[PDB]
Amino acid sequence: MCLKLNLLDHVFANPFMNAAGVLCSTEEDLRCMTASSSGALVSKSCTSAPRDGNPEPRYMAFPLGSINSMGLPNLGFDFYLKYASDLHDYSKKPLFLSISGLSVEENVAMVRRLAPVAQEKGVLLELNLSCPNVPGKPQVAYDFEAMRTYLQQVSLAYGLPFGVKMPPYFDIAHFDTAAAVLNEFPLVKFVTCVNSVGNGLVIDAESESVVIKPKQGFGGLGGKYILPTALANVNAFYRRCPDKLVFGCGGVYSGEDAFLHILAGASMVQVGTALQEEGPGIFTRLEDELLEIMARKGYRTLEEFRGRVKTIE
Amino acid sequence: MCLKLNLLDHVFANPFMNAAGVLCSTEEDLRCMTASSSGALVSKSCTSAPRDGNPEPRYMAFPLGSINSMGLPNLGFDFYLKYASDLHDYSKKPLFLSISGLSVEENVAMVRRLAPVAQEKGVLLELNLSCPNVPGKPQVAYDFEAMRTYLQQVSLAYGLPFGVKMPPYFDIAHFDTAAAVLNEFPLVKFVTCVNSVGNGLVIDAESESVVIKPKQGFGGLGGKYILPTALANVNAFYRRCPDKLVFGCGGVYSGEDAFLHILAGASMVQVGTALQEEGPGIFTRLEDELLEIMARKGYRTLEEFRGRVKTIE
Ligand SMILES: Cc1cc2nc3c(=O)[nH]c(=O)nc-3n(C[C@H](O)[C@H](O)[C@H](O)COP(=O)(O)O)c2cc1C
Ligand SMILES: Cc1cc2nc3c(=O)[nH]c(=O)nc-3n(C[C@H](O)[C@H](O)[C@H](O)COP(=O)(O)O)c2cc1C
Ligand SMILES: COC(=O)c1ccc(CCCCc2c(C(=O)O)[nH]c(=O)[nH]c2=O)cc1
Ligand SMILES: COC(=O)c1ccc(CCCCc2c(C(=O)O)[nH]c(=O)[nH]c2=O)cc1
Ligand SMILES: C[As](C)(=O)[O-]
Ligand SMILES: C[As](C)(=O)[O-]
Repeated sequence: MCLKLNLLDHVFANPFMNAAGVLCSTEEDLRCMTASSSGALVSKSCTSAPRDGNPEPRYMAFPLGSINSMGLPNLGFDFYLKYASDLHDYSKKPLFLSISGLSVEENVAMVRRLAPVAQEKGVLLELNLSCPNVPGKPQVAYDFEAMRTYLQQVSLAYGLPFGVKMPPYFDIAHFDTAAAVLNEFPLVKFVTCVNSVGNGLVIDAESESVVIKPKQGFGGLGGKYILPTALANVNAFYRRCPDKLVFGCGGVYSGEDAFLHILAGASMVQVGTALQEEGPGIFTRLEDELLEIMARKGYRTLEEFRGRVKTIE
Repeated sequence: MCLKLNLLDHVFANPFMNAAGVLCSTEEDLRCMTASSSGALVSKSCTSAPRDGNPEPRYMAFPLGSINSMGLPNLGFDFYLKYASDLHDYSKKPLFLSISGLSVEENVAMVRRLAPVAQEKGVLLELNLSCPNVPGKPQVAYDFEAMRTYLQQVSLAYGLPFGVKMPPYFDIAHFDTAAAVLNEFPLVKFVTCVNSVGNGLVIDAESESVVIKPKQGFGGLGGKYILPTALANVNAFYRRCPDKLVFGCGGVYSGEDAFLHILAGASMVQVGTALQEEGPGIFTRLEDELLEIMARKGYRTLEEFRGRVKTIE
């Protein structure tokens, strides 16, 4: 049994990939992800200029998950574009580039430059609809009229199929609104649910201290903490966006967790915290575990159960 | 060494109490909570009329926490008012009464009738704002205009100090806006952070099914999943509402978890999922555990560390 699959006019050996920001910032990291058994990779979200990001410590992990306030450290867009255009071996697996400009204009400028590389090489865009704190203003995907604007301007500037990285929502009216926004854009062909659960706070009892330096310890949560949140977002968007793909991200440590994401609707399954903690060897384990659950159940393909979570009545 | 607190013109033996909805629906439940070692109790959120709530199964628990869509089952306001007015033994501990009307008028009608019993008997109101208003709109506390309306109307109708049960927020701009709304209302004397993390989805891998019946499996999350979210919300409101008390709720299973809440700013500490799972014996364990951490650290009272979480630099 193999798990190869066909999305966005690309072929994938399996549905696994890193989550943006994990093992993907440097050329070393991208080559390591390309050498792994993952089905695809995605670059660190980028800005027009290089950034050092926030002061350390800015990531910590724990048995139930991680917290981070990285601050968008990256090598800058020119580097990731060069990686895409000149360095990546597309014979090995597909590449996604994540962009997270600090304004709409910065994102439009990056997308106009990516477009011909996308056409020439097939690199795929993941637009990160997360943002820095601006007092008096929520992140873009939490401001639905702002989100509609970004997406209008990117669609126009880019002109090619792309995807969007979403934060979690917690309210069914918000699912309805967000998905309606996304469905106004036919070039949005995948939706990645979810980014980290925003602005949690981990405290060390012995030291009586927060554990990350930025933002008085507040940071985004990943890992075990967030799996039901992630599943809920995957399935909410799966149900609301039938003409799009949904990529699942959040809380995947095992092939069973990936199974759950696929049952909820996921096409690709992205691995953040667990990959950060275990390293790239995780991909062979995930694939073996997923194939074992499939075999036990009699499933021969991912399509047999994608989106097929059962409700009661 | 001492767990006593004196706040809101009451004396509490210790900071622990049930979270609303857990072990508090029936007279039997309320008598059980009263007979426990908890420092206080709160009643099930009520409506004007009795409700059967949602179809079962509607609550499930797992190693990392719980999911529920109970649908507000309760015996109705008159019952809880009678319990406050005639049945509760206030010499044992303080009582809070939670109200969760399905419109602002229903809340007004309840608090006008509660007011005299509050004044005579000293029952304390906790107004649930994580609660539907118009379907297709967000819950009340995710709609800042609705929230302001609810608070203006309840403040006028009730005329006495009360508190509010808040959902978690995930964006700094929402912390800022929410707290600013609360700080418009001087009668809001305590803020309970947090209600369950909304619209999670737990899926059973073996059965391939969601585990609760209502809402196609979507429900609010409690327990280990939500502790860093809870701590963040306690701390954020602690910092932003210096003239109010913050009560902590979410992910408390141990004295250590409680100590973390208290470091974050909690006065009272509410126990939901863990109490549902363990039963009321949990309160003696929590008290002993908290006192053991205080002894190791040399703390003699709760005020010596409440709000004293350290940040880096
Ligand atoms: C250290 C770190 C850095 C991240 N950087 C980014 C980023 O650059 N872009 C992004 O879209 N998400 C970023 N994320 C979010 C992850 O892609 C992912 O959405 C989140 O961690 C949840 O998945 P998990 O439970 O597997 O960790 C980052 C996460 C971590 C832990
Ligand atoms: C079965 C159940 C019923 C609940 N009912 C209510 C309620 O009536 N009113 C309310 O404010 N919160 C209610 N909640 C939320 C809890 O009060 C609490 O905010 C949440 O469970 C998080 O705390 P925990 O992590 O200790 O479970 C309920 C939670 C559970 C599990
Ligand atoms: C808080 O300090 C800041 O300057 C700052 C904080 C956050 C940002 C935006 C981060 C977007 C990239 C990202 C990161 C990250 O780089 O911090 N972490 C995540 O969990 N998800 C993400 O999408 C930009 C600046
Ligand atoms: C989902 O179907 C319904 O009919 C319905 C669902 C929910 C409500 C509001 C519930 C408020 C009480 C409450 C409950 C609850 O009783 O379901 N559960 C929580 O975790 N926190 C709460 O604050 C009212 C009706
Ligand atoms: C593996 As690294 C510090 O470039 O994310
Ligand atoms: C997946 As079967 C063949 O057990 O319904």
